[PDB]
Amino acid sequence: GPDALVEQRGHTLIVTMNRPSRRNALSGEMMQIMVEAWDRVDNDPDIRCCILTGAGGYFCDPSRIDALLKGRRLKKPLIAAVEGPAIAGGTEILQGTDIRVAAESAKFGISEAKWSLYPMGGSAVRLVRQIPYTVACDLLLTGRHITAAEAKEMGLVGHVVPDGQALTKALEIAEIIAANGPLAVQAILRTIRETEGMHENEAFKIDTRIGIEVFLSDDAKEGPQAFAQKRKPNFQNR
Amino acid sequence: GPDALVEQRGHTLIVTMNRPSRRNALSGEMMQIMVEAWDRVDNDPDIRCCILTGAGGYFCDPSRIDALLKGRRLKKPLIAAVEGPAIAGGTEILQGTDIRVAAESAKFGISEAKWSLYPMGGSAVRLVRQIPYTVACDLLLTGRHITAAEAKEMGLVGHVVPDGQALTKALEIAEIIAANGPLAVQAILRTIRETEGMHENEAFKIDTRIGIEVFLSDDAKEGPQAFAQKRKPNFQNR
Amino acid sequence: GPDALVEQRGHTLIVTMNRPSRRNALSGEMMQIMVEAWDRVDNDPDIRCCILTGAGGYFCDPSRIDALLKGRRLKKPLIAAVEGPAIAGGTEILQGTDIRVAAESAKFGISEAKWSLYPMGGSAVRLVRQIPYTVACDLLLTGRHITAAEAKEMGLVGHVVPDGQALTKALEIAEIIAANGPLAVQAILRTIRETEGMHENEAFKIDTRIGIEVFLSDDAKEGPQAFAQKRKPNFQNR
Repeated sequence: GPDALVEQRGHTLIVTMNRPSRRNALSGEMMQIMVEAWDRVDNDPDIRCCILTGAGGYFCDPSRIDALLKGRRLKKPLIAAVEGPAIAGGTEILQGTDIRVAAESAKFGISEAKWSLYPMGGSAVRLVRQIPYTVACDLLLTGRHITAAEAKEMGLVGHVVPDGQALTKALEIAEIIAANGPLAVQAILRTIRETEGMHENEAFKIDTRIGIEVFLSDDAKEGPQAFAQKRKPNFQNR
Repeated sequence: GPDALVEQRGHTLIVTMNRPSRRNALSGEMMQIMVEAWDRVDNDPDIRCCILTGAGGYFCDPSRIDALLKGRRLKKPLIAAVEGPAIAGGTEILQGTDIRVAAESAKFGISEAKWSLYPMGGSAVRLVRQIPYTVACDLLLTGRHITAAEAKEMGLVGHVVPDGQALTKALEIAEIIAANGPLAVQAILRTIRETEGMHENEAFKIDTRIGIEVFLSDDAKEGPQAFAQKRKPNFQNR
Repeated sequence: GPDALVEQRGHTLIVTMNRPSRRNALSGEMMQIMVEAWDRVDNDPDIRCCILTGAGGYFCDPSRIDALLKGRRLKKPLIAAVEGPAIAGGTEILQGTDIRVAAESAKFGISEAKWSLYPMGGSAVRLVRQIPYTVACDLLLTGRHITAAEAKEMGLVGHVVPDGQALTKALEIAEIIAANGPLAVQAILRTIRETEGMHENEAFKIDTRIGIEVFLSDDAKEGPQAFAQKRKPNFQNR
């Protein structure tokens, strides 16, 4: 089929990179479909969350590449579900996701330097910001590949599950996110984006300006009510 | 008694959030007493360190909230001693502390988004700066609660101790801090605050300007002397 | 011999701090030789990597101190190989290295505050950027010493090896770095340096400007060829 598969399942959009005979290596068609999917995530108020995964037991001016989430980030949470090889492109795009599940046999690495290529997916910026400095330097400069266990130990992913279970676990996480207040979830995400690189005192001013509107919503009344009643809240995104 | 308890024990001020019938939920009185305590920490040269804890087996424009250490940070080190539930407010204020002890059964989490509320204690700014990016996103966007062990594994706290021992461990740490050179301890803390969000080359200029005065002190002579004599230094904060 | 030893071994320069009767405590001569070595690393195109180690079973305006890599960073990767005590100066200079191997019995710590001294090697800036915030605060403010295992757990070093093996492991890592494309390795390193303290969207513009030239090189053609042929690439630094 198409080089990326796209399915809406309730409030979650699932995007599957889909060239399994080529280890889901990126194609022009794949990237075009991915950008259309990002647009749908950002613009459809019924979408509360997105999952990025790969088919067939694999995962996967040029300063802005929308498909690869470099210079663009989704306005709703993005969960990665990684099976198998995620070297090169896969580890780069992983860094543009927010919450991260790896199957036991998944493999990560940025090996561009081994072949005297430069990583075009933004790893030289992001990796030192997401895992400890020295480990990020080791991975980028040696091109060492790592296991899912090692990736979890260093904080590159948050969850490790048995092989074949990454997408199931990601769907569990998405169900939780979809059940949380979309106005609050999306406001938190915007603060995380906007306050990068600032002293915290400057950041708090933006944090408050972003967050205050959440309390005006019908959802901000229903939430505490549902909590008191020990039931699932019924949020309406307003 | 008062909604926050305050005791000076040698060079350490101990602040205990104290509404144990309400899981030490914040009150106006609690916050007023906390701000008075922060003032005392900053202004009393005899105070070298502060501990924030909760009673009864629990822990706990709006861009600046002094009581919650958002837009204000103590000029002397602040050690958290966390027993039991520290969800919501407790996990937020935890991020304004410097050194962190959790009892085995302590529980952390920022669950505001579950109820379509926004976290008003600055977590959307700080958490991604204090634990790995992906884990911070997971906690804030799902509202997942975590154990003390998990909190230690991700770097949210530094020490885990048996239940009922968090304050004892914190007092041990405070004794060490109180025995170190207050001029040096406080200078280090100021550099950490002031250099946030700068390239390191700009930061080193501030680091040196802050640190140089420490060497002019009587304490900077007594320290190396005491080291050579294998005795506890007698620092005078000058 | 000289207070720092310097050897070129193929594409790797090895710098050994060498006052083993004084636990490799820094001297004027040691620092002078170190700066000459940094110059050689930066300026000799045949050098692809550097190792900093200590002899004899030990490791080791003032806003810029070249010898201690404060306000200056090497243009090629720097790997630390730490045997034994690395307290004070050793832990500070460690933070200016990129990839880090510790022997089992190595000890780290910044104990200046214990003696009412200020750390002049830039730790008050860097440590909170390299390990989790709360752990960095604990180490700097208490002066607690840590084991190699603890250093690995917190992300201060990347590798732990048996005693006497730190330099051997570092040479293994250097062989890998030396075999990678120097143009790509060095470009990645420059992006990591230049993009510190910026929002990622500003950083990507610099990342791309730095990286694009790598693809014009003869090395960028030989790399993928060698990969396809399952052989070691023969890079020429052009």
